[PDB]
Amino acid sequence: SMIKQRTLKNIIRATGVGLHSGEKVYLTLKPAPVDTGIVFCRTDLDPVVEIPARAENVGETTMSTTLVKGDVKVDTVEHLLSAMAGLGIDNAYVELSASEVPIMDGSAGPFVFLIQSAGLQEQEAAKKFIRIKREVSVEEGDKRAVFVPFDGFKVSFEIDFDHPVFRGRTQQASVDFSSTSFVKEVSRARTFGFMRDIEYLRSQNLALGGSVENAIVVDENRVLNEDGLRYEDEFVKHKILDAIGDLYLLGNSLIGEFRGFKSGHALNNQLLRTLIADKDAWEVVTFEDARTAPISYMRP
Ligand SMILES: C[C@@H](O)[C@H](NC(=O)c1ccc(C#Cc2ccc(CN3CCOCC3)cc2)cc1)C(=O)NO
Ligand SMILES: [Ca+2]
Ligand SMILES: [Cl-]
Ligand SMILES: [Zn+2]
Repeated sequence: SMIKQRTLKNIIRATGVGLHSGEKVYLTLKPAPVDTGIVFCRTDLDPVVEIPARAENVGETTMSTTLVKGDVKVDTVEHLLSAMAGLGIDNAYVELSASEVPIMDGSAGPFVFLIQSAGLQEQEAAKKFIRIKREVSVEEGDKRAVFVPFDGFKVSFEIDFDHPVFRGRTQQASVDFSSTSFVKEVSRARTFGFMRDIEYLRSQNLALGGSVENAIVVDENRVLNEDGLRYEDEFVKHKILDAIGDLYLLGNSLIGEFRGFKSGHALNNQLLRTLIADKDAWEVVTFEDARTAPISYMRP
């Protein structure tokens, strides 16, 4: 059988708060037709504003990835999109009653569980992949983000925090999803912030919804969360989760390899824009036989 596009098999509902705005928000995920892509919808507005989750609609990348259309924004899309990418969802409507996606527990875990509880639905159209044909690299300062050709999907990231909790730890990780499960090894990795910054962030209307229930809080010499970490390398694994979500703004699953060095949402988006512009470096492919494809997906 061909690798088919996927949507949701049932409507999903969740309530939460935006990490940065602190606003209560109702999230509804709905099935969508073939070739829709992932589309965010601000249903608190009338008429609604619908914003496709595509690189061309990224309008801001400070702290989190933000989609913009007209005067309207949808903040912090990366963790939800990481779950969508991790589960291979092509088409979905994402309804929000406020401007920011709920942070949940700070990871993609709750979204992944809500989606897999609803189930996925294959659709009668070939799933389209973007295959990297040539290396594409962007840099700014000491930050770097690269796409290289690779027969599969692989993401590597390196952080370099000048901080006592990070020095001497695993600050580089590589995940090849032919041998590593997105669900078990990436999806549960939570976002993190530094205690030293919280008052300043709040003074800028940032991290207003943050709590130890949705973020790892790193103090000057210790992790504050009394219940501990989920992974010894949870920090760099969360950066990989972020990269997977930002990369899904291409609108299709990737066949290739990503390597990031201190690359945040801004440089991730610049990599996507450079790749899209360099049309010699990529192609759209489909698979008439899932058995011969370089990527495989779980049953729906
Ligand atoms: C990883 C990045 O790349 C990015 N995350 C961020 O920028 C980011 C994340 C989280 C936060 C936060 C927070 C916060 C936590 C708790 C409290 C209240 N507590 C009261 C009791 O004592 C302790 C404090 C207040 C605020 C701030 C910033 C990302 O994940 N992007 O996707
Ligand atoms: Ca921002
Ligand atoms: Cl950046
Ligand atoms: Zn994140």
